[PDB]
Amino acid sequence: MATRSPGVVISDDEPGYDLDLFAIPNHYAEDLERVFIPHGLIMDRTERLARDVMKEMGGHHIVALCVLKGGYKFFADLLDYIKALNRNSDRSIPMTVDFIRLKIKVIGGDDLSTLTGKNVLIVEDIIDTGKTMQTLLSLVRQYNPKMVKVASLLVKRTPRSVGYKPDFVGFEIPDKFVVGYALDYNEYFRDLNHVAVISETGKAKYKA
Amino acid sequence: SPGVVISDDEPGYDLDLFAIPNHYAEDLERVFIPHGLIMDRTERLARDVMKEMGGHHIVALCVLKGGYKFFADLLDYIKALNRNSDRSIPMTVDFIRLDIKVIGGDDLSTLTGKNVLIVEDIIDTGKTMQTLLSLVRQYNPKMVKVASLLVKRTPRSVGYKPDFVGFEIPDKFVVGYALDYNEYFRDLNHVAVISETGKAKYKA
Amino acid sequence: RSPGVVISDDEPGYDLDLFAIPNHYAEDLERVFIPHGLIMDRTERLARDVMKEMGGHHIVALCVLKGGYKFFADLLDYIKALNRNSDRSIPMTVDFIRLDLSTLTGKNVLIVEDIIDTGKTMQTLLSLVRQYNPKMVKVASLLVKRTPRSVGYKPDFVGFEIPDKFVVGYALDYNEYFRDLNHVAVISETGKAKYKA
Amino acid sequence: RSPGVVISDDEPGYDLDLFAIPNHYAEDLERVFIPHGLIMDRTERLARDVMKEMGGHHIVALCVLKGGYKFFADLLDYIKALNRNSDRSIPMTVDFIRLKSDIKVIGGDDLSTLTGKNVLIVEDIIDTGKTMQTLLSLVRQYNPKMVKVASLLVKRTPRSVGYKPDFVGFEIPDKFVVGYALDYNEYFRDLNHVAVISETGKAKYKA
Ligand SMILES: Nc1nc2c(ncn2[C@@H]2CN(C(=O)CCP(=O)(O)O)C[C@H]2OC[C@H](O)P(=O)(O)O)c(=O)[nH]1
Ligand SMILES: Nc1nc2c(ncn2[C@@H]2CN(C(=O)CCP(=O)(O)O)C[C@H]2OC[C@H](O)P(=O)(O)O)c(=O)[nH]1
Ligand SMILES: Nc1nc2c(ncn2[C@@H]2CN(C(=O)CCP(=O)(O)O)C[C@H]2OC[C@H](O)P(=O)(O)O)c(=O)[nH]1
Ligand SMILES: Nc1nc2c(ncn2[C@@H]2CN(C(=O)CCP(=O)(O)O)C[C@H]2OC[C@H](O)P(=O)(O)O)c(=O)[nH]1
Ligand SMILES: [Mg+2]
Ligand SMILES: [Mg+2]
Ligand SMILES: [Mg+2]
Ligand SMILES: [Mg+2]
Ligand SMILES: [Mg+2]
Ligand SMILES: [Mg+2]
Ligand SMILES: [Mg+2]
Ligand SMILES: [Mg+2]
Repeated sequence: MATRSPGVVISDDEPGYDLDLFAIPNHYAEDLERVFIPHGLIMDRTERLARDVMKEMGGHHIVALCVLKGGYKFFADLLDYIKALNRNSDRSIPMTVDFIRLKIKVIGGDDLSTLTGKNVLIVEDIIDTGKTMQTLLSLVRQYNPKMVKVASLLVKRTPRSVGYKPDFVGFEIPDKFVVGYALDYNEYFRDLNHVAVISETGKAKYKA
Repeated sequence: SPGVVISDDEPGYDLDLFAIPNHYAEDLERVFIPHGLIMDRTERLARDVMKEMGGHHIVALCVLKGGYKFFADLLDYIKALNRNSDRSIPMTVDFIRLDIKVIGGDDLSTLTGKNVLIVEDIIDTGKTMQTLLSLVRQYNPKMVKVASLLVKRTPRSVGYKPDFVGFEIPDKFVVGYALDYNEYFRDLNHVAVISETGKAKYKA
Repeated sequence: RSPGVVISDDEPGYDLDLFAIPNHYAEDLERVFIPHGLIMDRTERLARDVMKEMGGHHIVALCVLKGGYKFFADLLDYIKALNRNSDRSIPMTVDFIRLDLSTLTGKNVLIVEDIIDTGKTMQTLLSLVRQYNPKMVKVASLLVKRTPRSVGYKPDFVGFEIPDKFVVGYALDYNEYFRDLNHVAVISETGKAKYKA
Repeated sequence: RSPGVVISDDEPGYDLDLFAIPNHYAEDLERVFIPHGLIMDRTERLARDVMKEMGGHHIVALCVLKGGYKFFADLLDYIKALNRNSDRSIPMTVDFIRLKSDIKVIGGDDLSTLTGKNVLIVEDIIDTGKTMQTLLSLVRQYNPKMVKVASLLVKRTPRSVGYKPDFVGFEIPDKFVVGYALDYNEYFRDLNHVAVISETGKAKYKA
């Protein structure tokens, strides 16, 4: 089946789910408004992305690059599904991993010369304006990878977007601020499996 | 009304967004309830069940065949609670096929004095569970409760509602997650709607 | 053929305190014998062996209740995972039997059991199934005991070959208890007396 | 007080042919040493131990990259499962650091963020224990409320300076192991089991 896709499209008027339908951390009981993307649905979509990734990139050594901090959950789960494929199939390919954090200035990570001649998969939590990815791609290409692709859990529909589109997309979401599944608000809500929308009292509670 | 409400106009998801068995590729129309969503809802139901029933030995009764997946997953989440909490209760299990006649379980004297949890895939008219409940009460359980993954909004309902509900769904035929169409589609993780060519292929 | 993961007669098992155990069985178990996760790892490999050997024709998976139900559910979950992530897939239907089967005729029948001890139950079961004209019959058993009481029957797929010891857990019961336990374990003296029939 | 699951010096591990293994590592591994699922079962219990000791106050969970990233993700998943199914839970924030040779810390938030917090350092393996002593000495300059260390693996080795972590998955022989994000020259991180490398594998992937 097809490997390029705009992702699961979540509409502008998506109501999400009452928190009382799900198991939610107690300490965030009053801080969230709605569950927006259930953890399980993220897992289902990520399973299919892993297959799409192996189809496009499985022909040569893959370097999977995790963009910290918010990419870490998507990265771990995506790679677990890729590993499941590679131990149950006829063919497989080695995969190495690295981690970078952005200040854009690139923090941590291996020497980027280790990307040379490899199939590089950049893994991100969200594309909003896309400026971060564009600057990051422009960097990585200078090391002459055999290919560079971007997997992003979330892509926002926003008038501030520039036209950048990643190669693999989990969900295309409206222009709302979401948290959970490692996406934070002032470092909070990373310890939440679902993607959710913050309540005004949660926004006020954890404001810097 | 107390479960996850899926509306009549729910469009579901394109098959191409998910991992789908090849042999059902032409036979399904849409994914209706993704497997992971069933899991998330089932996690919360497990907790609801322990809260109401965990005071006394539980006998969990799986209604075959369609009940088997929900049953195994619900009980896994209940086990996960019980091995990570301060207190828990023994649970024993039995399996039946469907006085209403009950095929293949233990003597129903095993229910006497127990907290009995009946586990179904779906409630539609509600007659099956009404009839099964009428029989079960005669064995004097301590309590009897029903958990159903799905409940249909149907005008043919006799007004029976279960105690625990995963999803309230439209009056549409669904398959997947052990729900079949002529024994097919049980080997599918998601709840889905069958395509026209799918109906024709597997028609009995 | 694979004989399964061989568990030695002297296998010490694991201290219960190193694992998550349901509180209601804390005094009733002696040791963890096969951790639940190891069961999953082995079952994942068996699912692949099953699909390589049987995946050419429609499969009917037949669960032997009650004890086979956890192994059955997990094994079929791993086979479904294979079937939705490969080019090669085959329809599977399911049925249950407790110790009509028109569900079996002309299909590749996979019988799923918790444990083979003497093998007499399985030989009797196999004799019945053959009468429904299946295309193929194979048997997957989570556990096979090493025992001189055996009549020589060996399943096609085996998870673990274990000593002649009474085990519980992962749907293996003692007077219907311990089915609600993820690990395979050995029962304590307290447990044997408490749940004795 | 638990020394962890003790894996003895003579334990033979498991035939590779009994598990699902990526084919690109088929000749490169000798035996499966600790099956992925056993790691999961042990990690579940650790998460409960951690919540019992640390759950009274906001936890900052510190991942020591790269090798600790799998243990870290899984351990936090089990802690999240406790927190969404209990009445009692506490927030957790996270941070990631890399250590580079003594050692300096790379990446990370300002260590001031650790002041007054319950700090949980998550590591893949303790061998001599010098790395953890170093990281602890740094962390302790910022006066955390408490600091604890969870390590998946601890080696039995004469070279130990005597440091013992607070939570331990497995106590293993002095053998070089790979898998579950532990590497040999960056390979084998993409393997779910912990395994011992073959002589072939050592020669194939040698720097
Ligand atoms: N929790 C949340 N975070 C969001 C959201 N939209 C954007 N963002 C991002 C906020 N960001 C960060 O906090 C970066 C550091 P972190 O990964 O958490 O350690 C980056 C924003 O992501 C988009 C890219 O910057 P760009 O595409 O270049 O515009 C959102 O709806 N929820
Ligand atoms: N796959 C599907 N099955 C459905 C559907 N609605 C009803 N049913 C059920 C058809 N049924 C069976 O096939 C029973 C045997 P099985 O569980 O498959 O081994 C029973 C129906 O469930 C509802 C009860 O009968 P009742 O509440 O008394 O009306 C549906 O939308 N999809
Ligand atoms: N919990 C345990 N059960 C065991 C054990 N060894 C045998 N058995 C079996 C006892 N059995 C049952 O309880 C059958 C009913 P159930 O599946 O629990 O609904 C059958 C025994 O399995 C072996 C076959 O009989 P056979 O190969 O013909 O000798 C054991 O070490 N632990
Ligand atoms: N794959 C493996 N790695 C090992 C093993 N014993 C040690 N080590 C470690 C080698 N190390 C690294 O490769 C650090 C970089 P990374 O986390 O992989 O990005 C550090 C060693 O861990 C122990 C500490 O150094 P210390 O307690 O201070 O002696 C082993 O049996 N297998
Ligand atoms: Mg990001
Ligand atoms: Mg952020
Ligand atoms: Mg039913
Ligand atoms: Mg049916
Ligand atoms: Mg049996
Ligand atoms: Mg029995
Ligand atoms: Mg380390
Ligand atoms: Mg290393």
